Amino acid sequence: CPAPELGGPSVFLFPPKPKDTLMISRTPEVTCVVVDVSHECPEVKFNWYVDGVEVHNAKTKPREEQYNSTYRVVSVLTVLHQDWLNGKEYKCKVSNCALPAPIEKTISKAKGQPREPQVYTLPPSRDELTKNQVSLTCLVKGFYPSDIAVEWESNGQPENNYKTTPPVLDSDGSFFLYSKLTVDKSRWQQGNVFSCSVMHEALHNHYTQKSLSL
Amino acid sequence: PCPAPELLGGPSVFLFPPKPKDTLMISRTPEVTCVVVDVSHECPEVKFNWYVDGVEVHNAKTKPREEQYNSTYRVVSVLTVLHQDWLNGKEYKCKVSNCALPAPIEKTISKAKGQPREPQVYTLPPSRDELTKNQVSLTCLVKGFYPSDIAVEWESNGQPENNYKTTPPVLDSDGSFFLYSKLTVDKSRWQQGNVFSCSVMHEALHNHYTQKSLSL
Ligand SMILES: *[C@@H]1O[C@H](CO[C@@H]2O[C@@H](C)[C@@H](O)[C@@H](O)[C@@H]2O)[C@@H](O[C@@H]2O[C@H](CO)[C@@H](O[C@@H]3O[C@H](CO[C@H]4O[C@H](CO)[C@@H](O)[C@H](O)[C@@H]4O[C@@H]4O[C@H](CO)[C@@H](O[C@@H]5O[C@H](CO)[C@H](O)[C@H](O)[C@H]5O)[C@H](O)[C@H]4NC(C)=O)[C@@H](O)[C@H](O[C@H]4O[C@H](CO)[C@@H](O)[C@H](O)[C@@H]4O[C@@H]4O[C@H](CO)[C@@H](O)[C@H](O)[C@H]4NC(C)=O)[C@@H]3O)[C@H](O)[C@H]2NC(C)=O)[C@H](O)[C@H]1NC(C)=O
Ligand SMILES: *[C@@H]1O[C@H](CO[C@@H]2O[C@@H](C)[C@@H](O)[C@@H](O)[C@@H]2O)[C@@H](O[C@@H]2O[C@H](CO)[C@@H](O[C@@H]3O[C@H](CO[C@H]4O[C@H](CO)[C@@H](O)[C@H](O)[C@@H]4O[C@@H]4O[C@H](CO)[C@@H](O[C@@H]5O[C@H](CO)[C@H](O)[C@H](O)[C@H]5O)[C@H](O)[C@H]4NC(C)=O)[C@@H](O)[C@H](O[C@H]4O[C@H](CO)[C@@H](O)[C@H](O)[C@@H]4O[C@@H]4O[C@H](CO)[C@@H](O)[C@H](O)[C@H]4NC(C)=O)[C@@H]3O)[C@H](O)[C@H]2NC(C)=O)[C@H](O)[C@H]1NC(C)=O
Repeated sequence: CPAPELGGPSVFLFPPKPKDTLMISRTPEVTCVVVDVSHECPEVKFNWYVDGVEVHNAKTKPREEQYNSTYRVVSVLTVLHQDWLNGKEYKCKVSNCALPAPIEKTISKAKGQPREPQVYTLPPSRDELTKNQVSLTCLVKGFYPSDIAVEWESNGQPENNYKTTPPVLDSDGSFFLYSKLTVDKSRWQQGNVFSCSVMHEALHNHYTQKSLSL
Repeated sequence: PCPAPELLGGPSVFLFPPKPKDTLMISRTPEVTCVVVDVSHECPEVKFNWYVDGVEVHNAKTKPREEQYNSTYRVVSVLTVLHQDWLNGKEYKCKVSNCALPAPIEKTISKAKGQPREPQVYTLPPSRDELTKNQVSLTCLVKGFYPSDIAVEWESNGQPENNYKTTPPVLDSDGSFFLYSKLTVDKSRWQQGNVFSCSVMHEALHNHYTQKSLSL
């Protein structure tokens, strides 16, 4: 597919996954994505800075050919958990020949007092017990920033059949969301215990669990 | 299919659907709004053609171009649509012509395709643990609806209760959508026993409207 352009290409910069910054064990990554990379000029150069200090541990993924006859070059910067949580600024400077001037883009965590999420499990409506599957609701509210991970389990095994809304801005400038775990109605009435797990900066050990059962 | 060639020196087109509530209530007026921005001073003249299922229509209302502070014009055309045409999945095409374009820009919009699915509406009282706080969360779960166009509201004694927030529709595993709406009320107003109603407006409901009540 022919679709050339000229500045040159666009840069997009993405933060780490909430979960990855909140557990020491995980590897949080800031990601600099370059699109609209031409063929006459498909080599890409990356500079990375942490609070204006250059760092060199960036890894560049191999080019991936796009439907519209452009290239997509991605550079991945592993970050220190506490750096990201302490609000350090990450700069991705992109040099390509189609750019007279380097493109600089900067991201950091949302600013301001972290706020503890309140976690409340809600059993199915009596009206839903007619169906063969029921809705186990986890309300998470009062949290800031919006960065959060929600998970579900029973007998310390991950429940797979859940969906979680994105965070929504509340009137107080806090965030809330809802996570819906869908189970066979029998499992509910049989009285199996279900856990809603929430990971967030403003929790002790960055973790809480509210249990739910008949 | 490959996309039509775009250019920066030329204008841009944005085409906006009716509001969900506007198509579901015969008393309201649903509209499709075609907005052209970045119209150059040197080519200010804008031509709109409108098509319903590729059949040109003539009843659209076009407003005088109005200058922005960045020294480009923004031009708007409004097509009133018949409620039953939108809900019967008709395709609304805006065609925009300008000397700064190699060819006219075409944009299309319609209700998302597929068999409508009735929303199930379930009210959930505040958690035991939330009763220690001064304000409590009245929860309205709406699941199994298609398409994602829906309106949700709250009320008590037939008076709108406005201290609520509603999640976007979320794609569910069965290809249907769900959302939650959170109404926030003083714990007092819940404990005295006042009655709160969660209202859902959707295509696949009888008369496009249901209500599920909630109280102590
Ligand atoms: C040529 O084609 C390519 C691609 O074509 C594609 O394939 C074909 C078949 C089609 O299907 C086509 O539609 C496809 O896209 C075109 O490339 C695109 O270029 C545009 C820019 O023009 C990019 O648009 C931006 O998208 C941003 C979000 O992108 C993510 O989400 C989408 C899904 O919706 C994905 O497609 C992307 O890949 C991104 O996905 C994310 O990628 C991250 C990096 O890996 C992931 O995070 C990482 O995840 C990994 C593992 O997954 C690790 O955990 C890492 O730790 C972690 O970092 C992330 O999970 C993943 N997320 C998701 C959601 O999946 C938008 O942010 C951005 O919006 C801004 O900019 C727009 C203007 O350009 C503007 O209109 C918007 O309003 C918004 O503007 C901003 O608004 C904010 C306020 O919110 C302001 O603060 C900002 O200042 C403001 N910015 C600006 C600039 O004004 C863009 O919309 C598009 O993503 C990109 N696609 C890809 C794949 O790269 C190319 O354009 C074509 N060329 C031409 C000329 O046509
Ligand atoms: C010069 O200025 C002009 C004008 O700006 C103004 O003046 C300047 C000086 C400033 O003061 C500025 O603050 C002023 O606003 C600039 O014009 C802008 O151009 C940009 C594009 O460059 C437009 O950006 C798009 O915005 C869309 C959202 O638009 C609405 O929402 C914003 C607020 O978020 C409003 O400000 C807009 O006015 C729009 O508002 C809507 O208006 C509708 C029409 O009236 C309303 O609907 C109707 O409402 C009535 C009642 O009111 C009835 O209900 C009718 O029934 C109903 O139809 C509606 O209420 C209202 N909405 C809201 C929420 O208020 C974005 O949608 C759009 O995004 C798409 O495209 C991007 C790429 O361009 C992409 O990144 C996005 O992801 C998204 O991509 C699309 O995704 C969709 C699905 O999501 C797909 O269909 C497509 O595949 C895909 N498209 C593409 C192209 O790939 C853009 O971000 C901006 O709207 C516009 N402003 C205005 C006011 O017109 C101009 O840029 C300046 N020029 C220069 C060079 O600087």
